Amino acid sequence: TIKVFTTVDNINLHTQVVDMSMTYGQQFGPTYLDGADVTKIKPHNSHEGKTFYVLPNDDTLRVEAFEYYHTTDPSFLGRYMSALNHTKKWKYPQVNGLTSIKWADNNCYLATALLTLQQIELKFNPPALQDAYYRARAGEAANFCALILAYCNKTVGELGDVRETMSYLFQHANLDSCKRVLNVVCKTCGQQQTTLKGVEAVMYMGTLSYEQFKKGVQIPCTCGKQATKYLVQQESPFVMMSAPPAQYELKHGTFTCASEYTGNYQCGHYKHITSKETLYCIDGALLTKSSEYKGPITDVFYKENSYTTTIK
Ligand SMILES: COCn1cc(-c2cc(-c3cnn(C(F)F)c3)cc([C@@H](C)NC(=O)c3cc(OCCN(C)C)ccc3C)c2)cn1
Ligand SMILES: [Cl-]
Ligand SMILES: [Cl-]
Ligand SMILES: [Cl-]
Ligand SMILES: [Cl-]
Ligand SMILES: [Zn+2]
Ligand SMILES: [Zn+2]
Ligand SMILES: [Zn+2]
Ligand SMILES: [Zn+2]
Ligand SMILES: [Zn+2]
Repeated sequence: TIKVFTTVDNINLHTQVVDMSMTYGQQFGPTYLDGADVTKIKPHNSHEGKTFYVLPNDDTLRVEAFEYYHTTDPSFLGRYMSALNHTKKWKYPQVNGLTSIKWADNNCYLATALLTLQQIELKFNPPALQDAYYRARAGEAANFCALILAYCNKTVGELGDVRETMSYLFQHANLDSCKRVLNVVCKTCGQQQTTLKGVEAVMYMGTLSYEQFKKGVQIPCTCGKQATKYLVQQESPFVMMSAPPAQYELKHGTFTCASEYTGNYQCGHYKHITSKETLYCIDGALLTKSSEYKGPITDVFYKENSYTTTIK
């Protein structure tokens, strides 16, 4: 008989006694240790006082699991530990003061998302996400990347889209204060004003230029004719302008960071462009400096606080 620790959040810990003759699965159910599944493994002398992750089997563990991860999905813990076993072996080099990822298992889109998150203001609602967010900013980004995969229902090696990944993450962050007021003007129907909140207030698909969104874009109307949609007010710490990959010029100082995508749809590669004192390009562990940039951009991130249009 050996005393061990079981947990669902590595915060609230529970002291259980274990027996050598029975595997961990017979006594606790699905059980993990640093990514390894010890469900089929019998306890060893080394497995003493160590902390084990277990699937929630009682109400205390079920409540603690939601308090930390904000999900009751029974597959979350398994999909999380399955990704963690990969992300712990990845390399996270410091590139231009930012934490990146050495390329492995098509993680280009994860590295681009991780680099973007270090440059925009965001507060995650699940304590698991926020804690790993902080640890990732310090350099230990293995747990954070595994959580991103779990929350996005993506597996290691699967090909991912940065805009879709950011969208999933935004829905797990506090964006209630974020407001976007738009106005569409039709020559026949008239003018109509709509107010967006939360994730819809920080993302737009159609154009890469925040300026063009302020000038107005052509959107078809209910009557069938092309109308003009322009930004009236914007109260958010940032905005994300997305468009299908097209050739675009990035000017130093006019944007925070951007996503470059080359290759065929769903099978291609992602690079990260950020606007420090000069334009930097981060391709995983690689770094190149240039004063100008023209290439296939699909996401552009801009800083914002409060904006009210001057058009009437
Ligand atoms: C030779 O071809 C070149 N080509 C490339 C493109 C192109 C067009 C768009 C786009 C998005 N929106 N639009 C719009 F039409 F709406 C279009 C987006 C991309 C890039 C960013 N993302 C992916 O390619 C991608 C998508 C993924 O999942 C999508 C499925 N979702 C679960 C729904 C998963 C992984 C990756 C890498 C590329 C078009 N032509
Ligand atoms: Cl929730
Ligand atoms: Cl949430
Ligand atoms: Cl900006
Ligand atoms: Cl398409
Ligand atoms: Zn939540
Ligand atoms: Zn691996
Ligand atoms: Zn791997
Ligand atoms: Zn109309
Ligand atoms: Zn790649």
